[PDB]
Amino acid sequence: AAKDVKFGNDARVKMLRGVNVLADAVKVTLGPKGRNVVLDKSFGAPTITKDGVSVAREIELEDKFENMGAQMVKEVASKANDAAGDGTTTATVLAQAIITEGLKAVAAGMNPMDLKRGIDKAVTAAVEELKALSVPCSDSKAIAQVGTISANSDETVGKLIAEAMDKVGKEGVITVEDGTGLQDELDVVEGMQFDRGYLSPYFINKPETGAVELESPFILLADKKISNIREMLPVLEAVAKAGKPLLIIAEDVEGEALATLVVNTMRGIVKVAAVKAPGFGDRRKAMLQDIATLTGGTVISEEIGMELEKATLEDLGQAKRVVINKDTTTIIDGVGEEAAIQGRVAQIRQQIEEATSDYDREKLQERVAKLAGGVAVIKVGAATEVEMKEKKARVEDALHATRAAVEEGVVAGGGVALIRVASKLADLRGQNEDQNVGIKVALRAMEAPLRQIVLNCGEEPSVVANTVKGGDGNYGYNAATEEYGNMIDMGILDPTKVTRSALQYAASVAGLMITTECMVTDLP
Amino acid sequence: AAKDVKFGNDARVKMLRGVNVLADAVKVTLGPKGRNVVLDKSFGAPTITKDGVSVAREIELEDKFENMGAQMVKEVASKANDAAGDGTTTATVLAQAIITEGLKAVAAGMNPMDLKRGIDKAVTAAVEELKALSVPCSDSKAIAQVGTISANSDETVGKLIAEAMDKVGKEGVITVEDGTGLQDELDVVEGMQFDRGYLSPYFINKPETGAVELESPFILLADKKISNIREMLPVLEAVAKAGKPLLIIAEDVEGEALATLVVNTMRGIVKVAAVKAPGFGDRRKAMLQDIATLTGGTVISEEIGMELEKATLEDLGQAKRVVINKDTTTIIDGVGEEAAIQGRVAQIRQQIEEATSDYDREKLQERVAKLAGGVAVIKVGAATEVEMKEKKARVEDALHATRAAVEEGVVAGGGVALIRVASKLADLRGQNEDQNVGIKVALRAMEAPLRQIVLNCGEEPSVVANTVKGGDGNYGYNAATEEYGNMIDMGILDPTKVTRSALQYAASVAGLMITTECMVTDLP
Amino acid sequence: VASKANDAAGDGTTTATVLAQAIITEGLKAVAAGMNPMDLKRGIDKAVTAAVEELKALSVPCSDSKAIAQVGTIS
Amino acid sequence: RQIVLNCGEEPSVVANTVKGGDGNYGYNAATEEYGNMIDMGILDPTKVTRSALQYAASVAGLMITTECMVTDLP
Ligand SMILES: [Mg+2]
Repeated sequence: AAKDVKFGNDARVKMLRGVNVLADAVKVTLGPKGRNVVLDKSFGAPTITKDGVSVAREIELEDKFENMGAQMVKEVASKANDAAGDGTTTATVLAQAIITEGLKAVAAGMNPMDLKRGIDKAVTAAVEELKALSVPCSDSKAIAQVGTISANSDETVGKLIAEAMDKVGKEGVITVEDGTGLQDELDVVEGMQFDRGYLSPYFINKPETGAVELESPFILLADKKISNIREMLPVLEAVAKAGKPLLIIAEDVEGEALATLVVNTMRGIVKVAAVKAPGFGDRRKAMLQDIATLTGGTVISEEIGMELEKATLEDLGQAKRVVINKDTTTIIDGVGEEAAIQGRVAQIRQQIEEATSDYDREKLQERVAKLAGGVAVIKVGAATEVEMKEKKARVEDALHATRAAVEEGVVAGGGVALIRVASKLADLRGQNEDQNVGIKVALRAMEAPLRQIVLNCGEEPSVVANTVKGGDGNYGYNAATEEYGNMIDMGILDPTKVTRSALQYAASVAGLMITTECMVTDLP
Repeated sequence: AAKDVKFGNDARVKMLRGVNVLADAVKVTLGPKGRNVVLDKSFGAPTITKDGVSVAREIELEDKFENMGAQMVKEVASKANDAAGDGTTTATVLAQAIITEGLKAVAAGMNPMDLKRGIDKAVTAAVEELKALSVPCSDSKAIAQVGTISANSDETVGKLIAEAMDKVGKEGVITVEDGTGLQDELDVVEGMQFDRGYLSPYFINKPETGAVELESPFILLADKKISNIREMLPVLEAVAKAGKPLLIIAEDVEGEALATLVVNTMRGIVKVAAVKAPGFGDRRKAMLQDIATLTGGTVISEEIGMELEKATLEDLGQAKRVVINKDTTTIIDGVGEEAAIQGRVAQIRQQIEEATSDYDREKLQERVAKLAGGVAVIKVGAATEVEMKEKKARVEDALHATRAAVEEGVVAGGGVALIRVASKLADLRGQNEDQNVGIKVALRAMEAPLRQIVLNCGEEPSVVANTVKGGDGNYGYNAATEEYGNMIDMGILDPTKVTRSALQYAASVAGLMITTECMVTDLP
Repeated sequence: VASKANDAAGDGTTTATVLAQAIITEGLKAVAAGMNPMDLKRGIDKAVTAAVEELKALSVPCSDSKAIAQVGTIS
Repeated sequence: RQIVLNCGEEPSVVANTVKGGDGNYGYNAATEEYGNMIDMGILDPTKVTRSALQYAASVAGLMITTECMVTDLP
């Protein structure tokens, strides 16, 4: 495939437009008073939306290059959200702001390497400043606080989160299910969560969480790499007959059998999903054994001479629900009995006595944790189906912002925090007067979100911005009600994680681009 | 798929043309004196029609964008109809009226956010005003009144509706069947109706109601999610042999089995339809059981160990007719015996005594209602087949307007009611002089329909408009007979629901548009 | 405007321009709101005849050498 | 508002604080500080301030009452 190669300036100009199109389409939706974007949709009527993440997802441009620009900003703004629960649009908005001004600088004939340095300093410094502005959220009161605000003034959401954290801890694995009455319920139950994701996006059966949700599935617990679907066919037949879905948790599932199970749930013959096993090497086999104990399954270890050709249902583990992500598997209510589950904790307990190293310790206590610690399920109740799966949705929104608030606190939500931190470090210097521009570019980039919210509202940016800067702490402008005040008191807050992650992630891709010299791609 | 992105002004201009084309094709048919639109039809001779809903249906433009414009207005105007039984065209005609004027404003350099505010106030205000102009329709007299008017001066249609409501209540489920004599008949019969719709539009066998009509069908009452067509094949074989259609009322029917039954009624091998079960969670299983009792079917609950592989005809329920919509299922004359049906009411009756909550109460009485309350069937009689299925059509038209009148009353039909409410709130102000323009645009929009009817008739708008405005209450101009009078007395009325829905829905989409900043779509 | 400004006082031509660009912008915007432009004018004028009196009232004589130097300098 | 824009600060912030004062309070663009403009010796000759308003208005006025425009083919 012959390529089209672009250099230095051409490269960066293509890049820039690319990014502007992403940013102009996505940024107009930022406020509590964003504008609509109309997103055509093949058959039927277009979609009108104010949700940046929807707008983003659709942007792809004709000009490769331009496209590569826009795809790069998308990539990283999506990670911001990956790590924080939010900011995807903010990250994009800031990303433009740096790229634009930095990219002008390079083109004016200043030094890219220094502009990056400056920006990077300005970020480092403001991330600190954010830590300082940050108001902790630690007690049950504060937990319910950020939950209720994050779930839109609904006090009962705040409560339920507060209560869950209260039962399984601020770590504790907490999930949400569809509710069966009008009543909310909170139950702790045997289960577990581990940091492995689906092996193919095509397993997803609920694309709005971009996640897989299996009901009452059998669980295969194979300790080996699954390559051929041949090994599978006795188990997949017993499963298809019990009319239930199946989770594979093996070392891995590769090429053949993978692309097989994929096209097997594509046409919906047997719904299946597979994820790598937790951990690696020596502590893998122990950790797989744990999930066995949890779901009353049998581990199929090739190191004792058992093939998957010799496995009937009786071997498969079993749980009342399982939910997988991009990068998380969480098993809810495992049928494996307490006679066993406790007995295993008593085994692992003792392994901690015969620990002679510290790394061998935490690794055994993270295991005792996952296992005896449990998973807290919230059932969201409501009057009507619509209400319910809307409330359910907000419950997951808040749970997200709260887990976030716990870790790093909250700060002025309006754009405010970034406006603030930037007026604080407005002495900042570097050594090149090139790094100075770097720092300024970055600083003035940080106004972008506030200026944008205001703009969208149809008020004057410069004016609101200047008066937010005049103040201190979390004094800000609440675009929704047009009143200045203490943004936090007024219930307009972002987790610290999320404003930071936005900024860092914007800065990264902006540096990347200000230091790009070449761009390779396919021929038009 | 690379997109084509258009901003602010461009976007809006494209939208505007898009919406005009829809409106100018559609609006010439509005009056009792509309003009014809010719709608080409592939093989054979074209279609001449005066029916805005037909013209709309055909509108799709080449320029995406422009097309998006038209598609959005169609979307929303069709929901008006969805919620009221009429106004599809009016909603479009008002939609254009705001969009045109508000969109000129934005372009002139006034503030979108305020213009929307203004319009929305003017609407809010006139919706109230409408409630005031509204004359209730409550007693048997009034019911037959709006029925007869709505069925075109035919007093017998008014009667039959009046009589049905009179037997099963202004709520009670009332349907219409083809008549078998020259005589109309009214019968109440064991049956029921619940708020769930077809799972695929391809089930529709009578596209002019956009609805599915099955005759003497067996009913599968499965309590589970149906994924595989494997589970089905014994029951679909017994059903195909009895040469009768089949209704599935299971928790759901998914991907595989769904797209299967779909292509199974496409080539017409077995006519089938499936709809989700009523309600969710705990009260679902009870509610499914009720339909069982009603049709003497057996509920197949996986929670007792019964597969669909073990179900012969003897399990399927049975009713003399069933009709499904976009969003309604209604089961007419269930064979399930009165020994059982009454017994079930006596059971549920008692559950109300052992109610300790209010939500647990209404939920049990909505169940006693649906079941012992029954379904009232009108059979439309006539002399010839043509007459009959034309009369049958007007009977459903009136039934619609009546159900609607009941809920919110009737008002001056001629466009009048809007013309009136508008001349009432002609002081209205906002705060921006921008919002003022908003309110005016909106108000002056409200004349559109009257002006258009008059215009279609080939009389002078300005002049009839001015004289309708000079009057009060429901004095208006009856375009069909060119006489001013009391629109309601003269038999030219619109259910309150329908004039309001039309307005609100046109205002929504206009706001939406006046506040759209970006427009994404595929490349030409 | 710019030309006349200049035959009249040989200064302020940019301001003048700036003002007209401004009356016009705003005025046309109100013609699109559907005001009667002949009235827009009458108002603009009335506004102005008023503003001129106002100016003649703020004016204070410039008659020392210092002030004269300041107008020079600023010009 | 243009004086201020030409310095690359924000016209509506400057105009607002100027508007918030009295008599000859105004913004010294050169020194970027507020104060009394007479004392700072930032004097415009009245006859100019006045002619700029008069002439600008005189034509702008007519201009916004254009409804048709006649001219040559390109
Ligand atoms: Mg000068």
